[PDB]
Amino acid sequence: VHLNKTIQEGDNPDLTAERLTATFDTHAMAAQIYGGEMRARRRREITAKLAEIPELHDSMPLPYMTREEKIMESARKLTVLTQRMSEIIDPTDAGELYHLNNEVLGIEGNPMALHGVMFIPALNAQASDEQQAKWLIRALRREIIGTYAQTEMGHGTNLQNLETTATYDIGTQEFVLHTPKITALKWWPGNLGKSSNYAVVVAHMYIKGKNFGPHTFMVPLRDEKTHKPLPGITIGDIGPKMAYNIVDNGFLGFNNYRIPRTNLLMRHTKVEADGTYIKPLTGQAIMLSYALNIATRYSAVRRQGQIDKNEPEVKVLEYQTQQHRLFPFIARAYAFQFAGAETVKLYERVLADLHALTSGLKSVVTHQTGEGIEQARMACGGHGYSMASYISEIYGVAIGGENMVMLLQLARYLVKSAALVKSGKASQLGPLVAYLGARSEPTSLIDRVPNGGITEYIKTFQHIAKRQTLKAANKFFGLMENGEKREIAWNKSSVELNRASRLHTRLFIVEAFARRVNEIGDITIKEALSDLLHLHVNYELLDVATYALEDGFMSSTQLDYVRDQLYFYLQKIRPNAVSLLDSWEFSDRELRSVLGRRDGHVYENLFKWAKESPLNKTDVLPSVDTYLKPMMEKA
Amino acid sequence: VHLNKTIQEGDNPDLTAERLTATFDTHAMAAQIYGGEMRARRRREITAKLAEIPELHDSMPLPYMTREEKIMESARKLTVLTQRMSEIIDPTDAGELYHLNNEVLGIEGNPMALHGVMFIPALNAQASDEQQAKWLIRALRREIIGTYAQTEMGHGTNLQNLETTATYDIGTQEFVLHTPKITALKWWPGNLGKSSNYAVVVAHMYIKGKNFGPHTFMVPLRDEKTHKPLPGITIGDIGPKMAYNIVDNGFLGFNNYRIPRTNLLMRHTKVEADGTYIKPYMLTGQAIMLSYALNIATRYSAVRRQGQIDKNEPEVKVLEYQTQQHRLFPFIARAYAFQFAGAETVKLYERVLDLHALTSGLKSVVTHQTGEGIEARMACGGHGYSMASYISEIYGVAIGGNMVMLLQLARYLVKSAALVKSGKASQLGPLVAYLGARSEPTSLIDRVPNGGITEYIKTFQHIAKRQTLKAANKFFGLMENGEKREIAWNKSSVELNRASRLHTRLFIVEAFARRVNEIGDITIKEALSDLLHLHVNYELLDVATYALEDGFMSSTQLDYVRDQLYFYLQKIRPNAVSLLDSWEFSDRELRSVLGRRDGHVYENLFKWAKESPLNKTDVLPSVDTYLKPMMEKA
Repeated sequence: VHLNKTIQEGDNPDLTAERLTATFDTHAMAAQIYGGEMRARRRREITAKLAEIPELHDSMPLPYMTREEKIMESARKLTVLTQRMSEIIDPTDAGELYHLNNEVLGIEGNPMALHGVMFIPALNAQASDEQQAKWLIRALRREIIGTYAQTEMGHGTNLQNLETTATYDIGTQEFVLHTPKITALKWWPGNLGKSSNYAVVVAHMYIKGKNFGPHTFMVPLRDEKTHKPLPGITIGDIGPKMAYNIVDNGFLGFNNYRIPRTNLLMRHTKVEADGTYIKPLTGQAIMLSYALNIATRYSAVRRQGQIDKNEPEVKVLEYQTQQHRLFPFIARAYAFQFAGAETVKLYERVLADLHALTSGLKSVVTHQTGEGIEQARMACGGHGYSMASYISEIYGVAIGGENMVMLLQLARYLVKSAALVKSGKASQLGPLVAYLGARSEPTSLIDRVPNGGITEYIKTFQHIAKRQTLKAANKFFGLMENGEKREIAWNKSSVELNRASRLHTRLFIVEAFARRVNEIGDITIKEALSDLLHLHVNYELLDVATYALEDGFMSSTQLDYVRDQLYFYLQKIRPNAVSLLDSWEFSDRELRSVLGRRDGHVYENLFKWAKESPLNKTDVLPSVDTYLKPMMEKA
Repeated sequence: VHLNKTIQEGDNPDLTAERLTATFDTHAMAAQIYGGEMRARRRREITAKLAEIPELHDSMPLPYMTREEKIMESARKLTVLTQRMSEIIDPTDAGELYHLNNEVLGIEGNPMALHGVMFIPALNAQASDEQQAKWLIRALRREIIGTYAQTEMGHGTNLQNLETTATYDIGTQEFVLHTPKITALKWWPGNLGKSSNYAVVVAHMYIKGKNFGPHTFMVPLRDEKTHKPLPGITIGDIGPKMAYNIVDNGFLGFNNYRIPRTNLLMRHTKVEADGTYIKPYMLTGQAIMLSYALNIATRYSAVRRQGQIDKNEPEVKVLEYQTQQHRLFPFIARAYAFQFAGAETVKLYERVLDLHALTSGLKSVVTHQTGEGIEARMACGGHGYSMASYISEIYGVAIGGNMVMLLQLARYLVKSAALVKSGKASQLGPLVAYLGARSEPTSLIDRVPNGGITEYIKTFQHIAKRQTLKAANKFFGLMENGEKREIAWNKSSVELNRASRLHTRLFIVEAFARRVNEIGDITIKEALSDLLHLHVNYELLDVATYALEDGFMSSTQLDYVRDQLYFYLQKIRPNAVSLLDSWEFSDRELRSVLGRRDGHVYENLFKWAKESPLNKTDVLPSVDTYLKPMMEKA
């Protein structure tokens, strides 16, 4: 074999040529990406097993199908999965199931997408043991289909402004659920419109006329035998969407709908019969990597334009302009995967610092993932506009809460941390925010000090994130000191405050990437990721250059160094670029892209894909027989 | 009644309140946008007339329809259009037909989209008068449906690398068209797959074994009676796309397909029976898509209330948030700037009778900034992801309209930088003359009493010049150290593109300032002057790195610019809804539930959902056939 384990005899020699330059073993890089040699190998075994089970394959290319056909197909495969699941995976292993669903069900949704993501997690977290024995077991056995119903037509963000009520009826020991207005409809819960017969529903709890705030309730929605809506239930699909259309997102209204007292999920809150109240990230990286596999493979097989005018047309991968719009996002995909690994690691270490950072992570990773997937679509040229590239759907699913409240939630925490610093309490800062109390050197030491690592870049990101954090907080503080109301001072500062939250979040991502590289023992893997890391810190630093230049922390000369390093590591990454994406080991059945075919035979299969698409069932479209040709004949 | 002419009784009072603060007349602003009182009024008259002709309305919401249903519906409206067109518009007026097509056919395409855009102009440019009498009249009368087929599966840009051949058979006085390999297939011409029966085809012409380069041919594709592909023609649809799916983009291959000698379009080149060879806008379109999306998002922000600022007051319109204004109002400014930039380009178009390089940069820059601005979708929150916003379709269509255009400007700017370095600065064309000027030591923004927008222009000129000369000197320096020319260029190409983008953005700023200086109507001039001030501060902050790098701008001056940006956001707010209303898009054109003119979003979003196709029955076939059985069995 070769270091690149994806090469096969007969592949497109232009794509194979890009694979032969690998300096590392892609099986070993796969183990790095997925957290161990066994986790990576199990993916390959699962994929190989599915190749023997054609009943689990797409019956035709998904872009050919109407929405109605996609949902039927998704339900078809889902029932086969529940039946054969054990022959392929350990069904207790999240990760094996995540991979299995990606191969079989894809990214556009399925009727039980929310059942596992939110319904069962809510039952674990909020239902009592006695309640779990009754509902969680049925959910795990797939006897019922559930979702989580929180957001409302008129309110997405703040649980405190929801309108759905659950009023405790002491006489009958029941909760009466009610949707008082149109804007109070539950609206957007996935798989709520048509598929689910149960939901965990969030509603404001009233007892004796006092509002106890949002609580969660197990709610039957449809009859278990006929699947029709139960009396007092208004339920349905909210209509087609920009992507993710196999999920039947729904609306839900209650007309004084009664459920037992014990349908209140009571692990942590109790309401007695008398009414007494007692209160004692990886997905984004995979999507980005889907898109970059497609665009970078296609860039290896697509020849267009000349560099040297006496030499043949070059692969578009040859152009600095193409490398610049692809390779920095390969870096981000690895960077996101490694940051996700650390947040899980940090969450375990917990027995606020982390709920704040996570809010920023979701916002920044989703935005930066969307930016990169779009660059990948554009890197594909005219062909990228086809559903044969599949990137437009990859983009739409990846981009689909609201990001401004996630960033301003981190902003509140950074402002509280800036207040500690100003008042002499820097020693009280948490570890993820301690850099806010540290002292800066006069300038950045990039290209001024021998290092051979990254720490001068990390210290430079720490400086600009601290500077923007303190500047924005002092803007907020200053306006209040001049008499502005608190909340207006916050609003008048909010754009500057979000900039700080993003720089802090980006700083974390760089540090987790650097941390991972240092821990790696395999020298060929560590050098490959170190090249990626050096591209990342130079691209990201050039991206936020204004903050570095504003106070003279960086000079024009140092910024010119950063640009030269950027262009240098583009060239350094190139021989490894296809192999870095092959290491994620996505089969064609998972990737679902003609342009990103594993073997690089794009044109021949693009022609088949076109010839077999629905408008070519007949040579004369009905639009031509009914209209158009009558129109021409008449003239 | 009111300065804002879009207000009607019964509208959502939350939206009406935003229109009542208008400081200018939206009809007069409309005239500014579309180039005159008559042109704007005709738009409204065409709209009112179309309101009385239901045969020209969408039979149901377009997002409800499968692809096949969209094409049928568009074909229906198309036949009705050919009949009644003259009672609505002047068919000779490009503008009136453009507005008419947007109202009736929309943005997702139609079966004859390229018939007028490419087919007829190609005949105008290339077919002889004898040929025009036989083909151009038939096309104008719509007896045939045509397109223009140039790009190939393996080649989009360079005409010189096409593979399709047209071989002159002297014995038969015929050209033989041939597609030698899969990559030579014509691929992407709109309406080529199913609708057209003719196309003007680009091919390399071979006579007695010499290649004379690319030429154009009239080519029958389908029998005019049966419509079936003629012998030797492989033709069909290339498949579904991310958007624009009413257009049937096609592939086309030739298997030794013979066409007469006189099917070669011979206005300027002739090939005799002997074989003897005898040799001699989209900017407005992007601004409209950008305005579509901004109309929807800013309307939605006036009716969407969410969260509190002052905690003793009700939930505020999200339009209240600095964050929401910041992601909307700079893109209102860009839409006007793009429209004024297009208007100037045509003025320069019609002044030669330079330009071709600048146009290449504009197409690239405007298209990218428009996609950025449309992705308005995020400002709509969760609801913006539904097709009831319609913004995802506005995005996908706009974005299908870049590196090859920018490097074409790059070549022009490096050539201009070479003039500066070699002592020929006085020979620079006027659009590039600033490259040979001298800079003041620093920016004079906030440093001169008044000064105003010209101090911003002088700053944009400095950063565009600095980056142009720097990127050219990187290119020149690499050659002076021995690099081959084409490798030195590639190693410089990202820096060169940065230069082309700054130059193009400088042009847009200047055409905007030009328009504002020219306006006499004081309320219209002051409104657009506020937008222009928003524009230049937002755009300057966006490229601040270049301004700070040589110390041309100071940190203190950059804090001045930030204060101006936040000041003009708040200053623009009372006019924001009216500035977008001034584009005067009807609901029938706009096609957005969230951006309804009346602002009654929630009631109409609920109806829109309840009437969508998955709600025809309470229990989906996926639940009867599968879902149920799987659950019962468990």
